[PDB]
Amino acid sequence: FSTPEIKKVLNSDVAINALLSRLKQSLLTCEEFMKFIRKKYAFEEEHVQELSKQYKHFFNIQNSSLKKMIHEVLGFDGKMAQVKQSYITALQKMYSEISSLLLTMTKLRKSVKENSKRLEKDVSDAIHSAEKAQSRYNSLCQDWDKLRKTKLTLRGSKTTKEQEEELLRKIDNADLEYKQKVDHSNSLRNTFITKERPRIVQELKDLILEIDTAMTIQLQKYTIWTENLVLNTGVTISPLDSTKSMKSFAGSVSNERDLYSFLNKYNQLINKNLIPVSYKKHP
Amino acid sequence: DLAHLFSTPEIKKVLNSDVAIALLSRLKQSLLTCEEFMKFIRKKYAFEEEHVQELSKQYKHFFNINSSLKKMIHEVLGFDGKMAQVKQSYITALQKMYSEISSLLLTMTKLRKSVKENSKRLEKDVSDAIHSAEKAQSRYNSLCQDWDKLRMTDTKLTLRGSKTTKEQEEELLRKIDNADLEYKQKVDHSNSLRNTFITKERPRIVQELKDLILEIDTAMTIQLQKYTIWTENLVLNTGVTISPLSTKSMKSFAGSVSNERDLYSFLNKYNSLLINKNLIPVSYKKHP
Ligand SMILES: O=P(O)(O)O[C@H]1[C@H](OP(=O)(O)O)[C@@H](OP(=O)(O)O)[C@H](OP(=O)(O)O)[C@@H](OP(=O)(O)O)[C@H]1OP(=O)(O)O
Ligand SMILES: O=P(O)(O)O[C@H]1[C@H](OP(=O)(O)O)[C@@H](OP(=O)(O)O)[C@H](OP(=O)(O)O)[C@@H](OP(=O)(O)O)[C@H]1OP(=O)(O)O
Repeated sequence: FSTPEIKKVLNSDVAINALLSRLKQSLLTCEEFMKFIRKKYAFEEEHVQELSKQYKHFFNIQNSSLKKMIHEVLGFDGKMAQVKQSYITALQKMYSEISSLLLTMTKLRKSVKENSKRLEKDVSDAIHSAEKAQSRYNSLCQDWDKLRKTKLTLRGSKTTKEQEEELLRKIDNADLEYKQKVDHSNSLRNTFITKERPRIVQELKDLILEIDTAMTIQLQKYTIWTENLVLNTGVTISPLDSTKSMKSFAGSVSNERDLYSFLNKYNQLINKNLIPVSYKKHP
Repeated sequence: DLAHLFSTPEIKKVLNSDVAIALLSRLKQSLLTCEEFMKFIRKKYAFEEEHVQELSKQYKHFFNINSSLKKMIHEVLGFDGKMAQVKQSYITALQKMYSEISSLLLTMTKLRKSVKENSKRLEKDVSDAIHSAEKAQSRYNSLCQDWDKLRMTDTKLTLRGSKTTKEQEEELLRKIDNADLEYKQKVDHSNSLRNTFITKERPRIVQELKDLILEIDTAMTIQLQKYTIWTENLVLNTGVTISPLSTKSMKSFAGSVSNERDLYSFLNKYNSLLINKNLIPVSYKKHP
């Protein structure tokens, strides 16, 4: 946390590009997680839908124990589905949230990067202009230096004198623009290095940490949602109140009693021919 | 208490008319219960199969790869994988159950067919005997009618030899005696067959049908319980999958993340170093 090393590296040039790249990576993690969650909640939603639909067929009709018990365990199926529905709802909510996040953060990063590029460019090209002017100045001065040696004469005439004077004026002007452009460039540069740069990298750091922490929280949420789902279905099938368990329903059937019911019911008939033949004569 | 089927209404019900042999229908109903259940669990393991497939396929389809997060997400997706595995096991169990119930249904159907046909056949035999008796009766009564109509005639007719009323009388008397013996015989035959059917065979048939019904239904109930334990196993196993009996749980992964530390690593890692040629400052130095 703000070590001499970290503070040392944060002061260099590559920093501003580096943590931009980092932030980009973070954005990518976000988008990735979005996609995953979407696919997940999609097919899970599918699962729920069929789960809920399918059990409502079969034995849905309203007189026997077994059929009833089956009806009930299919009911359990339904309950499970409702739980999972709650879960997918949670997932959807999450997705929307992290989407909004990603949007905001991408936009923000774009802005910061633009600003950075602009400022840095301004400084750099200012320096460029300065060093150009420098080159000019040094060139003219180099010629004037070339003036002053294995040479002949020359007292010269009005022409050479005029050339000298003119060149001196030229060098004077070039010198002034040189100096002022240098001071300008250095001013801008130092203003950038001392104030703007650390502010930008500060902002980018803050952003990265923000989005990272948010997403990690989101991951933890996904986790607790999942284990919530699993646990609750787990306690849905086996509520710890045994009378509500699935095995509880499946346990109580008694077919013999239902058969006795069938027959004893049939008691409360049918001739079917097979009436015997009687023998009697008539003399 | 057992011997509920040994009660008065029950015994008189089964010992009653063909209404007993109701049991065929009931066995049919149980068979339809079987088939319906099959249909259901078929649909079930179908869409569960779909779910599992998509689970595994989708889980494996993303990261596959350096910060903490990437790792952690990779892990929780791994957990998704484990879940897919256990649910696959569950599906396998379901399919097995399907096969078993199917075989059961087959057996029971074949048996029902056989028994029913047998019953029908024996009943038919009885009915045929009765019919024969009725025929003999008709013949006898007819010939008696002929006699009683004949003795209203006062004269001789020529046929075999020739004449007469008296001889015709005696002849017809002989005929009717024969027809009468036939009658009595076939009556006794009929009634004997009937009694033997009612007292011996029919009970055995009823017994068999009842036994079959209880067999299939009990079997299907234990099957239901099997399905229940299968589901319990599934959910319990996914449960213990995502939270093992450890430091390698899901909450453990999701909980433990670097963020600040590995960012410090990321920065301190940059330490030769790229310095910008565009931002080299410029100095002003004059010239003599
Ligand atoms: O077209 P490319 O050669 O593949 O380069 C692009 C481009 O970067 P440059 O402008 O420096 O060439 C994008 O910049 P923009 O068009 O959006 O202004 C930049 O996007 P970011 O500035 O938002 O980072 C993107 O990077 P990324 O793929 O992380 O989005 C990067 O692609 P490369 O990193 O593969 O070079
Ligand atoms: O009890 P099952 O062994 O399954 O046989 C029944 C029975 O036929 P049988 O009396 O010849 O044994 C039905 O007859 P009823 O009880 O209605 O008098 C008949 O119904 P239909 O006479 O109306 O055709 C039905 O046939 P289906 O399933 O087409 O309705 C047929 O079942 P099977 O064709 O499977 O033998």
